[PDB]
Amino acid sequence: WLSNEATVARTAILNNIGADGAWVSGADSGIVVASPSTDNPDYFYTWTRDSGLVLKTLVDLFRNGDTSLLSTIENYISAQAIVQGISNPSGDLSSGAGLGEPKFNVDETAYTGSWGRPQRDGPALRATAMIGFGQWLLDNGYTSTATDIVWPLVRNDLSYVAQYWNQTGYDLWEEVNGSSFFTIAVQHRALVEGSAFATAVGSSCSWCDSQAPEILCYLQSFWTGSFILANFDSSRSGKDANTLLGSIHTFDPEAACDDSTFQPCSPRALANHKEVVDSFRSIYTLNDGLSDSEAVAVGRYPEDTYYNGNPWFLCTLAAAEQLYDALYQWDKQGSLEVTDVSLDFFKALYSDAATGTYSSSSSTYSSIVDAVKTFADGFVSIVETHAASNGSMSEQYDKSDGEQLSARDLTWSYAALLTANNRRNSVVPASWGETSASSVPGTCAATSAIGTYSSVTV
Ligand SMILES: *[C@@H]1O[C@H](CO)[C@@H](O[C@@H]2O[C@H](CO)[C@@H](O[C@@H]3O[C@H](CO[C@H]4O[C@H](CO)[C@@H](O)[C@H](O[C@H]5O[C@H](CO)[C@@H](O)[C@H](O)[C@@H]5O)[C@@H]4O)[C@@H](O)[C@H](O[C@H]4O[C@H](CO)[C@@H](O)[C@H](O)[C@@H]4O[C@H]4O[C@H](CO)[C@@H](O)[C@H](O)[C@@H]4O[C@H]4O[C@H](CO)[C@@H](O)[C@H](O)[C@@H]4O)[C@@H]3O)[C@H](O)[C@H]2NC(C)=O)[C@H](O)[C@H]1NC(C)=O
Ligand SMILES: *[C@@H]1O[C@H](CO)[C@@H](O[C@@H]2O[C@H](CO)[C@@H](O[C@@H]3O[C@H](CO)[C@@H](O)[C@H](O[C@H]4O[C@H](CO)[C@@H](O)[C@H](O)[C@@H]4O)[C@@H]3O)[C@H](O)[C@H]2NC(C)=O)[C@H](O)[C@H]1NC(C)=O
Ligand SMILES: *[C@H]1O[C@H](CO)[C@@H](O)[C@H](O)[C@@H]1O
Ligand SMILES: *[C@H]1O[C@H](CO)[C@@H](O)[C@H](O)[C@@H]1O
Ligand SMILES: *[C@H]1O[C@H](CO)[C@@H](O)[C@H](O)[C@@H]1O
Ligand SMILES: *[C@H]1O[C@H](CO)[C@@H](O)[C@H](O)[C@@H]1O
Ligand SMILES: *[C@H]1O[C@H](CO)[C@@H](O)[C@H](O)[C@@H]1O
Ligand SMILES: *[C@H]1O[C@H](CO)[C@@H](O)[C@H](O)[C@@H]1O
Ligand SMILES: *[C@H]1O[C@H](CO)[C@@H](O)[C@H](O)[C@@H]1O
Repeated sequence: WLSNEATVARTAILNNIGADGAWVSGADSGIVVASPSTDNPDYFYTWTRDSGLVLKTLVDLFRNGDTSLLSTIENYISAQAIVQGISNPSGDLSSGAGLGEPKFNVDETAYTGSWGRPQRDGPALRATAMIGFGQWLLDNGYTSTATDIVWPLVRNDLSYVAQYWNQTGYDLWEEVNGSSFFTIAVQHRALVEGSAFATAVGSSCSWCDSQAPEILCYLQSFWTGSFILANFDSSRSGKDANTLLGSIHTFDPEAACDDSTFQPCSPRALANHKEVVDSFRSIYTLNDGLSDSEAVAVGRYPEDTYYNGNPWFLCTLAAAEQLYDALYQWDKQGSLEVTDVSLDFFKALYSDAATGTYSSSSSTYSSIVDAVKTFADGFVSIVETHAASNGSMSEQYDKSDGEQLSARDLTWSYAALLTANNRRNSVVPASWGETSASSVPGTCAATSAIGTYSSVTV
């Protein structure tokens, strides 16, 4: 099913991208629409986050050999030159504040209604998407495109992150004003790979270099001692697919099981995995009768009331993806570790789990990775059960009966499927430099640095 579903996923995404995507007539060239739904709910807009996550996926597929995605990527780049310059209710380009705008109309005009703005993850995610393509351009002799177009676009977004990271905004769910794990994690990543891109184009990013370790320093605060807190400050539990998404979208296939960057196989992210997934076990009738060793439908956070509070396709896929990422890392390392922090995670899947280090050649490793693989597959199977017979995936599936609800054909659901399927196949993205960006400063500073903002014309 995964193979055929991935086929539908690629084409479905393109159907949601302007100008010629079949489901989104009216959308400009290179504009990713979140869903073709214009009513109940109205998702016929372009979000900087959704577009950036979708484009990262496309760039990764393109770089792995899917070369026909070229014009789609190029079109996105062109669109973003325009989008960055749209004065909007978050602000303008000159001050940088405009880059924090969550969403835009599909014809590249400001969305003027009230909204949970700014959302500071956007510029980080766009930079991350663009950098990947900048890397490819350099590798294939397109130096002028990488240096004159991609870099200046990236430079605006890196400047935004360095200047504004230490300010409150809304989370990825657009609901909680504060400071959010997912946002901080992806911002840290963006500054690190952004600095390396700057060097590669014969430039520099001094604001990237000074701010990255401070963002990482702050990121440590999200560890509660048993899971990763989603937001400061909230009276929710803080258990949130937010933190699964933070881990998988900052996964570096070169990384060890680093707690400081909450890598998928780190004891912190594994402990968090169990806490987040477990929060959905009792609250959905869809999960009735399943035991703690079995996968379940996963929503956003247990307190969610959006459409009554339901499982989400992308959140269930994130639970699978972190595990596939852990499997890849454990295999690359040639070992797996059970710690006091991660013991409960392991014990639920393998009853005889005990603290220690088990070699890939070893017997214990085999039993654990087998259980982990089956568990991860369990999440994908639930997704497969609730996708339409033609492969369509909405935003949500029903907490009681698994019927699809909210926005139909959610682009981000398709991207999540493609990434989850890839990691299951041991297909991993380019490294982002985590191996020399996991050192936490002794003392954290509430600070910023100033870059440069300049309008790009393509
Ligand atoms: C697998 O099979 C699936 C089943 O067939 C299939 O899903 C279907 O896909 C088609 C598209 O080919 C959808 O058709 C659209 O239906 C719109 C109205 O849908 C409502 O009513 C339906 C009938 O009762 C319901 O089924 C439907 O429920 C679904 O959606 C809910 C909300 O998201 C969701 O909660 C449900 O679970 C369920 O999924 C829903 O309630 C209809 O409005 C729309 O017409 C537009 O688009 C046509 C072309 O796509 C144009 O011909 C037409 O003129 C309309 O165009 C306007 O809107 C477009 C964007 O959507 C723009 O591009 C156009 O330019 C134009 O925009 C103007 O107008 C806008 C306001 O109207 C305005 O905002 C703009 O500014 C501009 O002025 C279309 O016919 C169908 O709904 C899907 N059915 C289901 C069950 O989901 C799926 O695609 C298949 N999957 C694969 C992988 O192949
Ligand atoms: C801008 O950057 C600064 C510097 O990084 C950053 O300051 C830090 O904020 C965090 C989060 O508020 C602080 O950590 C807190 O410390 C207080 C006081 O001791 C604790 O009560 C808090 O406990 C909560 O979180 C714990 C997990 O860390 C949970 O276990 C617990 O139950 C509570 O939920 C919390 O640890 C940190 O001390 C400061 N550091 C400094 C140097 O001030 C600031 O938040 C950033 N602001 C924005 C908007 O980005
Ligand atoms: C993460 O990165 C730091 C340096 O920033 C290393 O010292 C650490 O071992 C890990 O690779
Ligand atoms: C690892 O590196 C960071 C800076 O990247 C330092 O703050 C830390 O003290 C250690 O040298
Ligand atoms: C925040 O604080 C740091 C010092 O830790 C400065 O480098 C920066 O300019 C800002 O004032
Ligand atoms: C970000 O904020 C710091 C204060 O910590 C300033 O020094 C800096 O100029 C930038 O505005
Ligand atoms: C800042 O940089 C941009 C992108 O290169 C230019 O278009 C602008 O004129 C300014 O120099
Ligand atoms: C940079 O910003 C300017 C001013 O909004 C635009 O004219 C340009 O197209 C780019 O977006
Ligand atoms: C790119 O260059 C054009 C000039 O053609 C400017 O108008 C725009 O603001 C952007 O800097």
